[PDB]
Amino acid sequence: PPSFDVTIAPWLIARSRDVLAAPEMLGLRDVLIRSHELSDVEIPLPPGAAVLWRILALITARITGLDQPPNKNPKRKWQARRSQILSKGRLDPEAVDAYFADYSERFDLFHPERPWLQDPRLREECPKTSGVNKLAWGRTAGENQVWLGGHHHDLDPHPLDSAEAVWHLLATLGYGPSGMCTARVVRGRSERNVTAGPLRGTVSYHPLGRTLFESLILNIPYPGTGAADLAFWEQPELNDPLGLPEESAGLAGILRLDH
RNA sequence: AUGGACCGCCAGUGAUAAGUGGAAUGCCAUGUGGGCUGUCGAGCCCCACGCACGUGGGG
Repeated sequence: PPSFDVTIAPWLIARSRDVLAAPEMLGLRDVLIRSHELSDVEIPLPPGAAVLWRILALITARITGLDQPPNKNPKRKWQARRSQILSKGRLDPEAVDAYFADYSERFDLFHPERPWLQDPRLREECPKTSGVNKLAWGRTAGENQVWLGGHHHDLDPHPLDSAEAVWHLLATLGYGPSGMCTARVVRGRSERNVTAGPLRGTVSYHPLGRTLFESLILNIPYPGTGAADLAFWEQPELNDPLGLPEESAGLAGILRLDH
């Protein structure tokens, strides 16, 4: 069976502190563990990186951010723990595996159920596949002309590398076109219309440092005190199309990652 | 065979109609161009003649 894991499979290009020659691609778990070692991890698509730094800020960061500044001058104490871990200069791998451990079997995007940032049921109710060309950026869609980025005629399209596929999926989850995508029925409801992505047409500002760990630490908005939150992949069960997108005072609702 | 290769910004259009630059006005007043002065022997060749002093013909 096909399987890919963000934690173990290599997709994230990584640059080391030394030499600055031959960046190697690594998984998400490895980057997390070897963070002080690497200066940065890079994605060729700025949309892909714009959502990427958002999700990476919810993993390493969440564990370090703690999701809980109650009493004690909240802002002051989070900045105190912040100074404490910033002083350590690194994250203990055992707390990473523990986080990964909670949902270790839930990451491999190609999951039959619970695929990464995806809806698995979707396959059954949509008659026409959008196609890779409609998903991937710089790639021509059905109505798009054949002039740029290699010519894709939408007949025998060359498949995206799985690592490549991951970058695109993440971008479309951030930036995404609005109106007239392919309709899927849900108990009688068919509406090809689609609204735009949450950050669409914007510049995301991520502070950097000398090493990875620094940036990841300095990348988390301070979560105000509020309801405990979780991510789309931290959701216990699927949302369903109908109904209200519930609010989320937690930072996962402030990383625009609740839904 | 280079964020490249292939690749039109493009189809249309009066700036028009009207109009004295016009009225007046001396560049005026003065001045030698002067002295000197007669127009009176190489020249390259051919030929003819010669009293070899020199004559003439032709180019």
